[PDB]
Amino acid sequence: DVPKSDQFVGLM
Repeated sequence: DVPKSDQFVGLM
C-alpha cells in the first residue's frame, strides 16, 4: 500500500 511517509506528509 501507500508508504508510511505518505501518511506523515499527508497531514504535514
